[PDB]
Amino acid sequence: KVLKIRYPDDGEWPGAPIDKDGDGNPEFYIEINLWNILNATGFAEMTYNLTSGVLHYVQQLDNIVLRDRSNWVHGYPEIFYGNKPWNANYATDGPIPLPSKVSNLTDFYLTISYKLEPKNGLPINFAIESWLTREAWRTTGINSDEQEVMIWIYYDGLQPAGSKVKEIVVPIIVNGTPVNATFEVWKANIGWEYVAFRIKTPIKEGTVTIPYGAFISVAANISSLPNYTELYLEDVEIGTEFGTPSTTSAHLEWWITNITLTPLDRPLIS
Ligand SMILES: [Ca+2]
Ligand SMILES: [Ca+2]
Repeated sequence: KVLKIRYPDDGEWPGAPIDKDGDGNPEFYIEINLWNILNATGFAEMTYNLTSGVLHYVQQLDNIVLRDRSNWVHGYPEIFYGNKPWNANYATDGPIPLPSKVSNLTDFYLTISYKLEPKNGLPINFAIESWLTREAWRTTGINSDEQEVMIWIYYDGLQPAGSKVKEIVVPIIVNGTPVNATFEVWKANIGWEYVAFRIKTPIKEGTVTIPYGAFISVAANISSLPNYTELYLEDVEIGTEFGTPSTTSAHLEWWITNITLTPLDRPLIS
């Protein structure tokens, strides 16, 4: 048994739950999410092997035209845990109770094993993203007084939105080795507040572990938003943004072979 979703054959917005114990509460949810592609030729397909646990993405898209060039990237094919606030999809069968208020959450490690193969110079990142919203069970998008936080652990040729704030150093684990890694902190106004942490030494494949609160505490600390502790950390999404307006061909393959969220006995926001 292999779960398969495919653009364009399954429609504009292919996606599916991953629900191992068939309890109607998925452990994860996957989406091809070509959200700024207006038209393209070719296909993108994601499969999830229900026995090996391997998620594999193959994308061969050409003649790409974007919905809105100012939104810059083409899409973000991804797997996520929690409530994704832009639609009715969710996955909450896991150890971290997302969505919950930031002020109520425990810290946790996020560990991902993956391997990226962008082709032909394609601008891409591998980025973890969370939305922070005033409503826990939002399904209709994001307002100007809410936040998006991204953590980029790989990039080539893509830059985050907005402007550079500072650099921080965060203890992470890369392929089993503790490393004090430097991230650039970027902050933008793009319809809501955006904060991205772009690592300075990108990791194209392997197993990387981050302490999630190191990043959410900085995003809180630098926010312009009012009543930040009212916000719900909705989800943790993991995927690859790819393309810029210079890109008309985007061929990419990747694999994610494990995602683990590990609770810690300390608050999320330090
Ligand atoms: Ca389930
Ligand atoms: Ca949702």
